[PDB]
Amino acid sequence: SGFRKMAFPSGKVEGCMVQVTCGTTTLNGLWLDDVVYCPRHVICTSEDMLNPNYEDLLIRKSNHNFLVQAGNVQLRVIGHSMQNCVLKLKVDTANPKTPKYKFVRIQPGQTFSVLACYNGSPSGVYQCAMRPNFTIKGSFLNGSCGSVGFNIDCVSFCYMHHMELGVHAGTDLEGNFYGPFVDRQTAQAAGTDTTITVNVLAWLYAAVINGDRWFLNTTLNDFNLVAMKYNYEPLTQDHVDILGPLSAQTGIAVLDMCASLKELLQNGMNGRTILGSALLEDEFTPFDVVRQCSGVTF
Amino acid sequence: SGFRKMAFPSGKVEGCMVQVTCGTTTLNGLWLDDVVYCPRHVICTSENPNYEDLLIRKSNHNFLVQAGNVQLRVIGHSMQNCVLKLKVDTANPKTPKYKFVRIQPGQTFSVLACYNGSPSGVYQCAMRPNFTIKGSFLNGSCGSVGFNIDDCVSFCYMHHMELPGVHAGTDLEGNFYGPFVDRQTAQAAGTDTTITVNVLAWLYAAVINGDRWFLNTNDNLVAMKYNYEPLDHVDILGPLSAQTGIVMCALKELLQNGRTILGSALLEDEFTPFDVVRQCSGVTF
Ligand SMILES: *C(=O)c1ncc(Br)cc1OCc1cc(Br)ccc1Cl
Ligand SMILES: *C(=O)c1ncc(Br)cc1OCc1cc(Br)ccc1Cl
Repeated sequence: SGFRKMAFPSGKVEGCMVQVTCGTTTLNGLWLDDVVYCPRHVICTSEDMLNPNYEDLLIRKSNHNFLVQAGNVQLRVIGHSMQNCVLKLKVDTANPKTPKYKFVRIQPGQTFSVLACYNGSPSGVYQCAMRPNFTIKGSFLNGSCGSVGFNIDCVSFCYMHHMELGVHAGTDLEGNFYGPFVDRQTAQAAGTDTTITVNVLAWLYAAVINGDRWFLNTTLNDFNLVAMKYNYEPLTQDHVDILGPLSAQTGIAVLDMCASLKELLQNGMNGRTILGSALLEDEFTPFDVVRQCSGVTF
Repeated sequence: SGFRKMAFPSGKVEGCMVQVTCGTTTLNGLWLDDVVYCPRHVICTSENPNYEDLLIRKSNHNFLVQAGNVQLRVIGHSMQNCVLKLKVDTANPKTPKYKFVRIQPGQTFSVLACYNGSPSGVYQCAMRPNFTIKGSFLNGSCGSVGFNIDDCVSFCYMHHMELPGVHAGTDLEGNFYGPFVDRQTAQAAGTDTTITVNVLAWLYAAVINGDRWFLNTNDNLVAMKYNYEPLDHVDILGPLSAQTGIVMCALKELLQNGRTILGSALLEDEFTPFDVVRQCSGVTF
């Protein structure tokens, strides 16, 4: 019973979070095996961030300029290299707490948990979606850079935080930004954002599963005309296929739930609520809904 | 910036979760030092328990405790209120510094939702004024715990039962929160009001993050009509008043008139003043 925005348990990620200092600049880094990953802007001074020349700033750095602490212990750095927008510090000890892990680039509309960190120490954990425009609506203060996002006994790291634009932007663990962003203190346009349609649909399924059925009353090509109108992502057959399991478990056909949603979009909610929300929620994937509704564990 | 319902990091609790089996009943237990804690209804079959009689028919070896692959050896069992305490022959080497704490209504904690001794997820809950919680709890989640962290984990909640709707449980001494008992009967939770001091803390969080529009001066008279907990609550809200230069209750206009605040089309009451400050200033653990 109940339905909650639920983060993954964070223990395996917590044992990977270290502090990285370079100059006055300090942020979080991710220690897996003998490599520490962090945003390359750890090397920028106050004046550098407006237009940093990362190649030329890194040239002025030596291994011993990088202070890496994993708790009270200090790691010694035996090599440094830049891969796109992430710095990779080789250190002489492999992390004993390294989990089984992969590095993944998620697709827009996919969700992950963020372990917000400061000075290499965890502060909290929360579930996020990658917006269609490759920003994320998170909770990130000064110093949170290098906090990571992930999905789970194997941790798939998908996101490292790099900058607050009120929305947030960063990279995969190969240092490639999500979206058009660059790592410089400039104004940068995020796209026109849209609602993640397949996720709203999944969340309506969760609603029906938990007893909220008041909204239950089209064609794919026709629903998409409505979706386009309300700045919703178009629905593809791939999305319909991924909604399969929930359609079977609940016994409502996906194009039927789509007619329900069209009505919600064209008519609003009349001050009613769905799963305790007065807006349509789009930060649950069809996997998340299934995960939670069936209690899968890690 | 930004503002999210944030759960505490769960690692220190994950190392404490175990599977407890009695008969053909399995749920979650909490292994700290040489003691495993779980709901005493682990000893109940499917067929109004007399727990003392049921426990009397149970011996130490009828309780199977697993920590991952390791199986612990029970060497003692007492019942304190509604918790079973199984003394095991092994202290948990992953026991964190910890306290047992009984929270007050309107306070918040993190739930590490678990099935068969294994972590499913973590989320932030508020103890509702009527001593239920609105969580996400399936059959099997019993024994999952609620907690706050300060290197010290304060356990405040053990899950005992899904009501028709919401959730109920105990403190780690086995005393239920609220008027509930560990029996499968219809049990009423009283009317549940809104946590006024929490909604105010959330409005400060909103102002800190730039949501300004809702700013427009006993007159509690309105709170009573809209079923809000009566507004000492000012003293707790002090530091937010000092940070923003704003005690705001004139929320009155919100209640009577009804756009979004911090991305919600509802007034939110599951952030305590402490939560807002922790989050808006980067408290770590
Ligand atoms: C970002 O989270 C962050 N935290 C701490 C510190 Br010392 C710096 C930092 O980044 C600042 C930043 C990065 C970028 Br790519 C663009 C603008 C800014 Cl202000
Ligand atoms: C509750 O979360 C739970 N999970 C798994 C199992 Br095997 C049993 C269980 O409790 C069932 C229960 C407890 C109570 Br105090 C009242 C009614 C019910 Cl159904």
